[PDB]
Amino acid sequence: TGRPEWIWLALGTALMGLGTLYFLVKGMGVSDPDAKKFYAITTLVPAIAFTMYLSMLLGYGLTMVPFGGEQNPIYWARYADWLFTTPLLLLDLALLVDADQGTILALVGADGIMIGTGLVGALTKVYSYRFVWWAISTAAMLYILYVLFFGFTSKAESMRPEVASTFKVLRNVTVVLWSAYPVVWLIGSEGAGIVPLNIETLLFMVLDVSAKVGFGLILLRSRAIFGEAE
Amino acid sequence: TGRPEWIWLALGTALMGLGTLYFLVKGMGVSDPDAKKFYAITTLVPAIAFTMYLSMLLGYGLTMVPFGGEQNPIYWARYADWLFTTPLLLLDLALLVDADQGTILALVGADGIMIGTGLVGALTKVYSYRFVWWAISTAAMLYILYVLFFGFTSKAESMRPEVASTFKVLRNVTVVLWSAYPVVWLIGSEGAGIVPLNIETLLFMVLDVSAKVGFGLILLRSRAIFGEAE
Amino acid sequence: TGRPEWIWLALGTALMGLGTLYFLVKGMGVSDPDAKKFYAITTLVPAIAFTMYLSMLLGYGLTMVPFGGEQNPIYWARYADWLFTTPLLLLDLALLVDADQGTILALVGADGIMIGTGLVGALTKVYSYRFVWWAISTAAMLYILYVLFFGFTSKAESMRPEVASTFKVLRNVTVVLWSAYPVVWLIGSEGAGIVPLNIETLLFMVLDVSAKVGFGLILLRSRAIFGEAE
Ligand SMILES: CC(C)CCC[C@@H](C)CCC[C@@H](C)CCC[C@@H](C)CCO[C@@H](CO)COCC[C@@H](C)CCC[C@H](C)CCC[C@@H](C)CCCC(C)C
Ligand SMILES: CC(C)CCC[C@@H](C)CCC[C@@H](C)CCC[C@@H](C)CCO[C@@H](CO)COCC[C@@H](C)CCC[C@H](C)CCC[C@@H](C)CCCC(C)C
Ligand SMILES: CC(C)CCC[C@@H](C)CCC[C@@H](C)CCC[C@@H](C)CCO[C@@H](CO)COCC[C@@H](C)CCC[C@H](C)CCC[C@@H](C)CCCC(C)C
Ligand SMILES: CC(C)CCC[C@@H](C)CCC[C@H](C)CCC[C@@H](C)CCO[C@@H](CO)COCC[C@H](C)CCC[C@@H](C)CCC[C@@H](C)CCCC(C)C
Ligand SMILES: CC(C)CCC[C@@H](C)CCC[C@H](C)CCC[C@@H](C)CCO[C@@H](CO)COCC[C@H](C)CCC[C@@H](C)CCC[C@@H](C)CCCC(C)C
Ligand SMILES: CC(C)CCC[C@@H](C)CCC[C@H](C)CCC[C@@H](C)CCO[C@@H](CO)COCC[C@H](C)CCC[C@@H](C)CCC[C@@H](C)CCCC(C)C
Ligand SMILES: *C/C=C(C)/C=C/C=C(C)/C=C/C1=C(C)CCCC1(C)C
Ligand SMILES: *C/C=C(C)/C=C/C=C(C)/C=C/C1=C(C)CCCC1(C)C
Ligand SMILES: *C/C=C(C)/C=C/C=C(C)/C=C/C1=C(C)CCCC1(C)C
Repeated sequence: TGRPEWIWLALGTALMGLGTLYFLVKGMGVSDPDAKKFYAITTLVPAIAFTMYLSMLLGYGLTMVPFGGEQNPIYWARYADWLFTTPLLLLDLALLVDADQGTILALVGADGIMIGTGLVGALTKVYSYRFVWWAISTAAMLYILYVLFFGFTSKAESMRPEVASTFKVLRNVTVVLWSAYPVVWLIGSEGAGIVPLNIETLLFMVLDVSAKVGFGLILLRSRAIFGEAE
Repeated sequence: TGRPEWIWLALGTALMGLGTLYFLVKGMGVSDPDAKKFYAITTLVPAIAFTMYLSMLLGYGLTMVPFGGEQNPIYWARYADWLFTTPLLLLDLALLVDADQGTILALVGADGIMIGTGLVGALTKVYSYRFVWWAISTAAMLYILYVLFFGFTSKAESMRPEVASTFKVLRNVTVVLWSAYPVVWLIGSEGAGIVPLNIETLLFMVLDVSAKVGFGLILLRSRAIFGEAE
Repeated sequence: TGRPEWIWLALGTALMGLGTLYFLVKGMGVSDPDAKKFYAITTLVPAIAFTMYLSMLLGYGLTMVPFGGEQNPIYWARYADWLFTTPLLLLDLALLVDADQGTILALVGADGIMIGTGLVGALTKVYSYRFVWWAISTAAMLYILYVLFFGFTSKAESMRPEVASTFKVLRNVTVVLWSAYPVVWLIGSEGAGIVPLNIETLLFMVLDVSAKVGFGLILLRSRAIFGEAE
């Protein structure tokens, strides 16, 4: 309770934990192989986030980085979360549209570059260089957003309407929520330091629960996750 | 030789190295694609363990963690081993039964959570919180054990008898040996400290060689690893 | 500019960045799923290397390792690069020949052992033991080279001539360039220290740009990356 942001770390831990349990229960019983892949992906995402929220809450996932002459509290565990959960979210989208394997590779690899350069920026001790990593990471994010909108152009032919509809909704959820993360980091504790860590943590908690549990609720309620069967 | 547990680290290095060489030789010549996947998986497992045993033996894979007011010797290299070798062992089981891809994802991701939360527990400086990570990791292990027993329920129909027989044996080997690891950690150097590090290292060496080389000997001697062919 | 090797780190950053941009543009428009996988793999390789070259240039990817009684500058970011880019290069080769999945596993796992034991050697504080890790890593490299020459022996039957021709060329490029890396490390800053870090950095920059951008130019100009189509 000693860090003011504890309350949002606690709330994020609880909501990710409850979302995980909900999705775990919800997928109990499903047999359809296509649906099993979406439940597995979609349940792992908040499970991983639960563990990394808890590590921040307990202090394990926090480190001090000197930059600006100051000792700056940097929650590194966010990058260990996102390293796994953001490619998993992209895989859910990619599987929905039956993406080609080359496209999945491009997406997962650009996402790794996005998170790994964000982690390097988050831990860089020369203040000005932190924003160079932010820019490179943002370029990788823009590439991902580009592929999500313009990289499935051969798939439209042979896409079930309900898959098309659930994919468009989740793609729009993804583009809006993910695009807010570079802005929060830029103005927050890792970047310019104009928004305090307390509020930054709240913002990422709202984004994360929305991008993982809210995304997952929309996907897992959809018929698009089942193969078409008589 | 300065740490009493060196002898078990040396013995573990040698047995993993010899098991690797044996499996490498044994799979020389196999053409069958199914069998090649099992030899590859099963040979990599003790090869990786050989390197991490050697890193503990040479001291690289040891760190001191303050907790309990004391400086506690924690062999972190075990988690770098298990991060790769325990999903590989699960993949051998999963391939045997032709598991659905969603099930393999669930298994590999729960296993990553199990090892990563065990690593966080192993390095946590607040003593009481180490057991919170142990509990979460144990929950993930129990999920894996649950899936190995109740998650292949559509596969029984179309399973060759020899695959069914080798899978049941290896599944039983896996459930018994893996379940001992949380107990050893709980009573050993990472947990309550009731069993000294010397004996703990012996116990994990016996478990590891059994779970990797003993498992691999049973699998690789089986006809279940070959596709059925005239 | 304070470290004499900065100029090769700068040149390597620029050439990897320009190679990435070139391959990104070059693959704009390709529809063929086979070709998309090769463009994705082959574009990610210099993109990742660009980020790790930049991290060395900016100092983030450098650490000091005590060994020999001295504080030795070790660029660890090379291992974070190679951890991802060397399996990706192997995947390009493997996909060219339609390798069996067991063979791809063997290659990617031996490559992980090669890079992870090279990283352990690079950070080991007992000088003599650094060469033990070098030897183990070299054994893994020799295994990979062995598989590239003798592990596709069932694939020769059903291999298009242009795939066979591009694969032989890239395989020869790979064996020659990769084999130089253990020699550079052995005589350079990480090993015996007979070649200064400045020259070592130049050597790895020439190898890396050749093994990534030069390799990629040969592959991506080939018809072998397209499925055979009327
Ligand atoms: C899915 C859910 C039930 C998760 C609920 C949210 C939760 C994890 C975080 C909320 C913290 C909350 C209790 C706030 C008040 C603090 C308080 C207790 C007293 C203050 O008092 C103080 C004074 O400084 C702090 O106490 C010590 C530390 C604790 C407060 C933190 C404990 C860790 C957690 C509560 C989480 C435990 C994880 C488990 C789910 C493990 C089981 C795994 C498995 C079976 C799948
Ligand atoms: C597959 C096998 C042959 C492995 C055999 C077991 C072994 C790796 C560990 C046993 C240690 C043992 C010799 C005990 C006595 C110590 C002693 C030498 C003297 C004591 O004297 C002392 C005094 O404190 C310590 O010596 C210095 C360190 C060494 C003892 C340790 C050296 C490392 C290893 C012996 C392993 C080397 C790895 C290789 C396989 C590399 C090749 C890779 C490739 C070709 C695939
Ligand atoms: C693809 C290319 C355009 C890459 C070009 C090469 C380059 C990255 C490295 C060359 C350094 C060079 C300018 C040498 C002179 C130094 C100098 C400026 C003055 C010396 O003056 C000094 C005194 O000590 C140092 O300056 C401070 C640091 C900088 C010199 C380094 C800045 C980082 C880089 C220049 C790279 C930026 C990365 C971007 C591509 C981000 C955008 C991502 C996205 C849109 C895809
Ligand atoms: C968020 C992101 C930036 C992260 C992206 C990925 C990331 C984790 C990068 C990792 C690269 C690298 C380790 C960097 C080190 C930095 C540093 C300063 C020191 C680190 O930290 C230290 C300091 O004490 C220890 O590291 C050395 C040991 C290793 C970390 C573990 C060794 C592993 C092996 C030798 C075993 C072989 C593994 C394989 C077989 C894997 C293949 C799987 C297969 C079987 C299919
Ligand atoms: C046992 C477990 C807990 C481990 C589970 C996974 C694990 C390794 C978690 C890693 C997350 C994270 C790095 C945590 C950092 C903690 C910390 C305090 C600081 C670390 O350690 C430090 C301290 O000096 C350095 O880290 C920063 C640099 C990075 C480690 C490496 C950067 C990688 C990239 C920028 C390149 C892009 C990579 C991708 C392209 C990968 C995608 C593959 C593709 C091409 C298909
Ligand atoms: C170049 C090579 C040697 C590297 C090869 C791989 C490598 C990165 C090895 C990593 C092992 C290990 C982390 C070693 C730690 C060393 C040390 C001294 C301390 C480190 O560094 C520290 C010091 O502060 C922090 O580490 C602990 C936290 C973790 C690093 C991150 C935890 C991750 C999780 C708990 C979440 C679960 C992840 C999974 C779900 C992944 C599965 C994917 C799925 C969903 C499909
Ligand atoms: C589950 C959490 C999700 C969906 C997180 C998304 C994170 C991002 C899109 C992060 C992007 C970043 C940048 C583009 C620039 C650097 C800072 C980051 C890593 C916050
Ligand atoms: C090759 C080595 C094998 C099979 C290792 C298995 C390791 C485990 C099943 C570890 C489990 C753990 C817990 C469930 C709780 C926390 C402590 C661990 C990581 C030892
Ligand atoms: C893109 C960069 C490439 C192709 C790098 C290749 C790196 C190697 C083949 C590294 C090999 C090493 C050894 C065999 C011994 C230990 C030192 C290393 C890691 C340099």
